[PDB]
Amino acid sequence: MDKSELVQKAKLAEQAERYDDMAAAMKAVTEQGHELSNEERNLLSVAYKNVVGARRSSWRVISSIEQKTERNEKKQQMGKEYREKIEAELQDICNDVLELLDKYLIPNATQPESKVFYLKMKGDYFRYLSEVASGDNKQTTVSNSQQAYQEAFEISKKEMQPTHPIRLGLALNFSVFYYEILNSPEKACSLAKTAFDEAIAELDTLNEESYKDSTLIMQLLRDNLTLWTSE
Amino acid sequence: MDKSELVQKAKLAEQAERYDDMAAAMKAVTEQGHELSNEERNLLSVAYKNVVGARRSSWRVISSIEQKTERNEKKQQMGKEYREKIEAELQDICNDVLELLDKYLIPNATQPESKVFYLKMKGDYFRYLSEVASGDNKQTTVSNSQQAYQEAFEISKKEMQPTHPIRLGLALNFSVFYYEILNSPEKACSLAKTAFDEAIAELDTLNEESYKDSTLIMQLLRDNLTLWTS
Repeated sequence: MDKSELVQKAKLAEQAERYDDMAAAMKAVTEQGHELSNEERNLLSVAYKNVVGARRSSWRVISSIEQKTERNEKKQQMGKEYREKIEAELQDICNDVLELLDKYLIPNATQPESKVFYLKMKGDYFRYLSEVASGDNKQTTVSNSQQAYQEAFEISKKEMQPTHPIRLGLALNFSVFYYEILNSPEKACSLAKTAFDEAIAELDTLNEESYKDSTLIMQLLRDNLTLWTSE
Repeated sequence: MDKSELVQKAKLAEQAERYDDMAAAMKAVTEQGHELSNEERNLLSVAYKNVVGARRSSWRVISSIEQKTERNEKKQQMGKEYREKIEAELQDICNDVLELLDKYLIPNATQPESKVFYLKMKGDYFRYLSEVASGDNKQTTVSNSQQAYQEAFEISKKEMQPTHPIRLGLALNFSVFYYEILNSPEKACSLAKTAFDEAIAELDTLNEESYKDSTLIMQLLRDNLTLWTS
């Protein structure tokens, strides 16, 4: 199948709620090595979000059952083996996405908006790995999330205006990552305050017909600053 | 493995909404060659109904998309090929179930309630097959569906109470088969009305354990009779 056929197959698969098929089609599109259109990039992202989310949901269900069962019944052992099967599937999905990002999408992106999108995607899929990782692997996946988000962050600061919704959204998510995952509330507040203040300083340049694209997110930054400051 | 372990896996899979896994576990249970408990029989039925139902839904969606006017020859060919992909999956699933029924479940059944349950399943999965068939295979799967439903129906009238949920569910599925697959409103209405009337003539045969299931199916039979007579 050529790219036109694969994209149509992905759209059909989406309509039919066959997201493994959708992901396979968009994986093949990506592997042709060209920058993705906005439509193609959205199909890829939606496909893998659904595939990984189904496995994450199953994993959470089995883990909850495991925690509730009596610790010497075979139901504890069956849950363990089944949870491990789901974990390996989740890891394989994440590794496929991470390989697409590292081999094709990130290096070939020629616009900063695309590059930020793909680096945030990389951070997200390392976070999915973190949720099922154990031992020293876990700290590693966390660090890899941090690094990818940090890279997206730096690009957004250098190539986008402070009121750009993409830059604001990244500052929101990254400061939250510092607060919740790295347990670093001082730095989280510093990041959010910096992004909020920098956009405040440029409010007078926005158009009256579209300023809410920015101020909505600015409000969330300030909201978090308030919450975290009270603790 | 142990049956208990495979059933535990099937219940975990069901909770996780992983119905391909659930069906595989219950297929393995069935292939041990022993009569299933009511619990195992219901897990098998639920698993494969979920598995086949997902593909039937997808097939309907793609057939609907295909119905639309499409000027691009390549898109139209992709819709046709994707529908055919789903149809081949459906056929594989139905053939697996029909093989389990023919090789294990129907011949080893020692009580009429199970015999009826499995003959009803055989009717259902030949009906599913018929929906994606063509040519003479179409006629053959439709005839096999009808024959299995009819065998089930004769046994159920002899051996089960008219409010038993399996006898009522058989009447529901068989009458809907007449209406939707055979295109015979007369036969569909006759069957559904007989089953509904026979149930309400014997309310003393209801019981606490199955009351809700019985009355739910009686209401579906009633709804269909009202629609088909309109």
